[PDB]
Amino acid sequence: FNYIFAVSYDGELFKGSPPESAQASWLTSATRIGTKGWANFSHLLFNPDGTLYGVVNDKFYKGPTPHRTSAEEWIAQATLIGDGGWGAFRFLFFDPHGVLYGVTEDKLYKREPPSSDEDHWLGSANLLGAEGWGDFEFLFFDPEGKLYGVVNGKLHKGDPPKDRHDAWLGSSTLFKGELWGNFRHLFFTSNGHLCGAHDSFYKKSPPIGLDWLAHESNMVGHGGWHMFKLLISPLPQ
Repeated sequence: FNYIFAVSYDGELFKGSPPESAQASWLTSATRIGTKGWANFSHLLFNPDGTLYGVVNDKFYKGPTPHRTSAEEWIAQATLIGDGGWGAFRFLFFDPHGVLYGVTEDKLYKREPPSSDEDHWLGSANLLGAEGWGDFEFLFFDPEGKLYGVVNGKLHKGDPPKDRHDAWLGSSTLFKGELWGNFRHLFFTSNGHLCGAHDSFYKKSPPIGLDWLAHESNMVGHGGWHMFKLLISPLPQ
C-alpha cells in the first residue's frame, strides 16, 4: 500500500490511494486528515521515516502525519527545527535516506535535516552545485535515489551530484518530450510510479522508460486536479 497526499485550495489535506481510473473522482476515495489551514505552508514534504516536515512563515517544523488536525494545531505541537531563511528555498526535499536537499540562491546543498532552530543548517551543509539550480521547474528523487530535474521543459535523470565538480545536467539521461514544465506536480509514488498532474493526472507504472508522460494511455484522473495546491508522496526508507 502507498498514498498520495493532496492539499487543496480550501486548506484541507487528503490522503488516498494513487489514482488509477480516469473517470473516477479521486476525492471520493480519499480521507481528509487535515481540516483547515494546510494551504498556508510555503513547503510541505515527507521524510522517508514517515515524519511530515513543513515551512510556514519562514520557519521549519517537523511532526507526525496529522489525524484530523488543523494546520494551527499541528504547528503548535510540531518541533521547531529552523527559523529564518527557509521560505526562500526554491526546492526542499529528502532523498530515500532521509538526507535533506535544498536549492537556495541558485545552488544545491545536502545535509542531515536540522533538529533545532539553533542548528544553522547551511553552515555545515554539503555544497553539491555552485550554479544553475535556480532555473529548474522540478527537482525530486525516485525510491532508488536517482535525481530527476526539469529545465527548459525537458526531464533529466541521473545519480545526484557528489560535489560542485560533478557536471550533473551534462551527464544526465534525457526523457522524450519538451512540455514537462506544463505539469503543476511531478513526483514519484512510494512504489516508483511517475506521476504528473495539471488539471488531469497521468501516471506511469514501472518500468518508467523514457517516453513522454502525458499520453492519453497514462491518464488516471481526467479533470478536476486544479483544486490542489500540492500533491506529495513519501519515498520509502
